[PDB]
Amino acid sequence: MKLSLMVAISKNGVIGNGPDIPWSAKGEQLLFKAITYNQWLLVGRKTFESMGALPNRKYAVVTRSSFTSDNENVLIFPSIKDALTNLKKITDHVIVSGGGEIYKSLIDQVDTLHISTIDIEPEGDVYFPEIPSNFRPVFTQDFASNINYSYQIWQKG
Amino acid sequence: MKLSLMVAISKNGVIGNGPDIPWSAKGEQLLFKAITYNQWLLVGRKTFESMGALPNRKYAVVTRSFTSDNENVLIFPSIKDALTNLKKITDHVIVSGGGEIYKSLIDQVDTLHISTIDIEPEGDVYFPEIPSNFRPVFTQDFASNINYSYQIWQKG
Ligand SMILES: NC(=O)c1ccc[n+]([C@@H]2O[C@H](COP(=O)([O-])OP(=O)(O)OC[C@H]3O[C@@H](n4cnc5c(N)ncnc54)[C@H](OP(=O)(O)O)[C@@H]3O)[C@@H](O)[C@H]2O)c1
Ligand SMILES: NC(=O)c1ccc[n+]([C@@H]2O[C@H](COP(=O)([O-])OP(=O)(O)OC[C@H]3O[C@@H](n4cnc5c(N)ncnc54)[C@H](OP(=O)(O)O)[C@@H]3O)[C@@H](O)[C@H]2O)c1
Ligand SMILES: CCc1nc(N)nc(N)c1C#C[C@H](C)c1cc(-c2ccc(C(N)=O)cc2)ccc1Cl
Ligand SMILES: CCc1nc(N)nc(N)c1C#C[C@H](C)c1cc(-c2ccc(C(N)=O)cc2)ccc1Cl
Ligand SMILES: [Ca+2]
Repeated sequence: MKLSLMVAISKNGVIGNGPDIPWSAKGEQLLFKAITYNQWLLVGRKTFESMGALPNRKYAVVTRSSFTSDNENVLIFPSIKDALTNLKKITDHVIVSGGGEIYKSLIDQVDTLHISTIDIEPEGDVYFPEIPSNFRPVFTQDFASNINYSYQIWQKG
Repeated sequence: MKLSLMVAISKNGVIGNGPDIPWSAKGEQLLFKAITYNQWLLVGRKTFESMGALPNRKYAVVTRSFTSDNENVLIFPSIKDALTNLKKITDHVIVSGGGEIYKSLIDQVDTLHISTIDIEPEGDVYFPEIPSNFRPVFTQDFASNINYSYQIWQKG
């Protein structure tokens, strides 16, 4: 099973401010929608609650509490180990989709990074982890918008 | 200025049937929307007539005849003139079809965005051979009503 990771990181490293993404870069959300269409997303419970079960995605959510959801496209796991064990029986690809805790847990395990660098320095208290030295960018594209952003794909090895 | 190219190719090589793309692969259009957002698109006149001036894109349309009063659409008399003028205002253009424009520009583009669509349709518009100096650098498969696979190639 392949693990991808997709995130939008502002220029000071902030990805979140409490429950919010502290910016709106019009058009960048299209990248996220396109890459996650009909994919399995691995998300922390906090991010899952902020995003909801958007249509045409499948969600593996990790929680330490009794969190539940009766949506048939949502599977809830009590650990990341259990999530990954179960996911590899049912899919060949999972996209790690946040938030800070889940990114920090799994950054050393993922194969492909989708990073949109957002041209803003917002307030916030959630940051992206350091990127292991063995990742290299293989694709870059710049976008002008209300907040500019640059989309880069990194490959491991 | 860098040139990209974006296309969806069916399993038997068809990209069009007259003025239409002969499939509807739910989800694949999201890739096209995402990569072209606020970009300059170079398109042939026939493709521009089939797609129209969709919001949040800028169009360089080539014709030997045809006009548009849309402020986001530029009409050029040649691909050469389109490229000469685009380099004055942007560092990136996306070649977005159709068959004639792909054939004329494939040897000049730096990055390919190719979605392979799992259907074998009828049609009469095709895509050129990928030049041998291109290498795939990213691939992802999608299951949908018609499956599709997305691949980015870089010129080396
Ligand atoms: N691209 C972006 O910019 C982007 C992408 C995603 C989200 N975000 C932001 O990131 C923030 C949320 O990130 P976050 O770090 O605070 O929380 P998070 O990673 O989304 O979720 C944290 C929660 O997941 C559960 N969890 C974490 N590790 C676990 C483990 N090993 N086993 C079992 N459960 C585990 C716990 O849920 P329980 O509390 O239920 O036990 C934890 O409280 C938001 O601001 C959000 O907007 C930004
Ligand atoms: N991803 C996909 O599957 C995809 C993407 C886009 C398009 N398509 C398909 O491709 C088909 C259209 O392709 P096509 O080859 O027939 O037409 P096209 O490439 O879209 O346009 C051809 C016309 O562009 C003008 N032109 C071509 N070369 C020129 C040059 N060097 N200088 C000035 N003008 C030039 C001419 O316009 P005038 O006749 O006005 O002189 C020509 O008739 C449609 O089926 C469309 O659906 C498929
Ligand atoms: C577009 C932001 C982004 N960009 C990149 N590059 N990577 C990422 N991981 C994310 C993200 C995220 C979290 C998961 C999220 C997403 C959403 C959400 C809701 C609706 C839409 C839509 N199009 O309607 C889009 C996104 C809401 C809250 C959160 Cl917390
Ligand atoms: C999505 C298909 C695709 N995929 C990839 N990978 N590459 C490509 N170049 C294309 C294409 C195309 C031509 C240019 C086109 C596009 C459209 C059109 C109109 C509206 C929307 C929308 N807003 O949903 C989307 C597409 C209509 C006719 C044509 Cl002839
Ligand atoms: Ca020409």
